[PDB]
Amino acid sequence: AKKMIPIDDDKLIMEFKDDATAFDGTKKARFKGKGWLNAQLSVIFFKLLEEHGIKTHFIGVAGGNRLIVEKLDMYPLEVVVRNVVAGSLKKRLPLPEGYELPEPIVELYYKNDELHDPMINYYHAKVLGISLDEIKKIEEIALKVNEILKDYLAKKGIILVDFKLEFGKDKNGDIVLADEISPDTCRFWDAKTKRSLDKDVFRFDKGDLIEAYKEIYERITGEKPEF
Amino acid sequence: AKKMIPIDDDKLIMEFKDDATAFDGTKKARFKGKGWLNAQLSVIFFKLLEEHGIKTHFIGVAGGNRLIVEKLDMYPLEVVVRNVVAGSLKKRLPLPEGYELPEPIVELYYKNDELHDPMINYYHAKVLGISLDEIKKIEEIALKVNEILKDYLAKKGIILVDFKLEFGKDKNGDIVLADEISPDTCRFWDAKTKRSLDKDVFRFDKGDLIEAYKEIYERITGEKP
Ligand SMILES: Nc1ncnc2c1ncn2[C@@H]1O[C@H](COP(=O)(O)OP(=O)(O)O)[C@@H](O)[C@H]1O
Ligand SMILES: Nc1ncnc2c1ncn2[C@@H]1O[C@H](COP(=O)(O)O)[C@@H](O)[C@H]1O
Ligand SMILES: Nc1ncnc2c1ncn2[C@@H]1O[C@H](COP(=O)(O)O)[C@@H](O)[C@H]1O
Ligand SMILES: Nc1ncnc2c1ncn2[C@@H]1O[C@H](COP(=O)(O)O)[C@@H](O)[C@H]1O
Repeated sequence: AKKMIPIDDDKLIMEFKDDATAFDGTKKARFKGKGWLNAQLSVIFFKLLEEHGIKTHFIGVAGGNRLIVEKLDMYPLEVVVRNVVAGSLKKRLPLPEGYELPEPIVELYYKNDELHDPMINYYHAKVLGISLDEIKKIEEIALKVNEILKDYLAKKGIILVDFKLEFGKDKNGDIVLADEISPDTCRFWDAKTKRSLDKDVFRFDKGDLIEAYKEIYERITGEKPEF
Repeated sequence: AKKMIPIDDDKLIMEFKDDATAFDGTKKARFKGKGWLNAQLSVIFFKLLEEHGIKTHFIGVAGGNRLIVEKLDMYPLEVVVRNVVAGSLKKRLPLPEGYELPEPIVELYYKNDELHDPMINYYHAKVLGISLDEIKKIEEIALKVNEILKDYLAKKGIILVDFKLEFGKDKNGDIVLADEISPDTCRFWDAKTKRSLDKDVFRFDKGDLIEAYKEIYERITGEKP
């Protein structure tokens, strides 16, 4: 759903596509305007985080669906933060869908398609060459990011249920937030109705995807989207 | 603005009054219903915090403006948490009123009327007989309390600008949140207009106090007082 176009040693173009994929590509569709929506939401979120002192890969915009981002040496991780029980957490804790967690939960996943992104702990992370000190910094940033996004969205009647982040190292060795932040990579629920406003609408045919993504955008910006 | 009526060794009654005082009692007024509103908001906040595992002195209600609280050995502190630049923080940081802080700020003040509650640090605290370990627990609780109150109020279009907390020790030596939590001890701004919905309305004659306090109550409860 993204194309990464290299510019040079320190920069690249992240291009968002209208393609939607789920269940290892066994389920596919195209949603006109999805890419535009995901790119724009990523811009909103990254700038918001930058305002709070979070270091992100975001440099600028190069078109409706194209972002310019700094090239990073990526950690082979998906860093998942969870505020409300949903998806795979139901397989892990004896709690129902929708349960509000007393504190946010951080899960680490080894980014590996062949092993289907298995969950790992700090010991596994060391074997994969990630020091405990780096892990602690990563989780700390992820939790800060969580609070900013959660609070921002909560004021707009949107529950940040959970989300995945990715991180990399820049030239100076600092840990930098990367990839995307969109309804493709977050679970967003309406505060009142608890309906999904994210990729789960596609994954489980719970409704109209472009409709859901437009809803997020309009609530955040105060404006209907024009792709 | 409160009367503390002792019951026995472990309990007391905190009575909220309609009296309002500012600038060392050089400015005084009475606001019909203020005490009731402060007592009720204190109940709402303490119960909210108790729900999240915060230990508080709140036991129960003994009338519209009377709370039953557990008696504590008080720390001689005001513990102030700040999310948004206002009041005395403007004298300390080169930042305008309304500036949103990247992270919450915790300030300690020594509770002493004659010295007009001066700001202190961890070294001064130790002299006043408060260990660094206690201080760290205090600030940790204060930051937890901040996050719950801020998030709760934000969903209701209210900015938690800053607020004062007080703490004491119970019989078992645990650190327990005490005093009150009300528009007398917090700065609350309307999210859209940024107008004060707290004691600043009285302090600086920015409007109608009872109006501002009723507004807070109605937004929280969904009911007119
Ligand atoms: N649970 C408690 N146990 C003992 N003292 C308390 C408790 N809660 C509050 N206090 C103290 O009771 C007093 C009530 O506040 P207030 O009437 O405004 O007094 P003051 O104006 O001197 O701060 C304060 O001195 C406060 O520190
Ligand atoms: N490979 C991935 N791509 C995009 N988002 C993901 C990925 N893995 C997990 N997430 C997000 O992380 C959260 C938790 O997913 P799950 O573990 O399936 O419950 C959800 O918001 C997902 O959208
Ligand atoms: N700043 C970055 N530098 C280098 N690689 C990145 C950066 N941000 C994201 N990526 C990777 O680019 C790929 C694009 O995601 P996908 O659309 O799943 O192919 C993923 O492998 C990401 O880990
Ligand atoms: N002695 C006090 N009595 C009541 N509230 C206070 C006191 N000191 C500080 N506060 C509260 O803590 C915050 C910071 O106050 P200041 O340092 O006066 O700007 C404000 O919300 C005040 O209402």
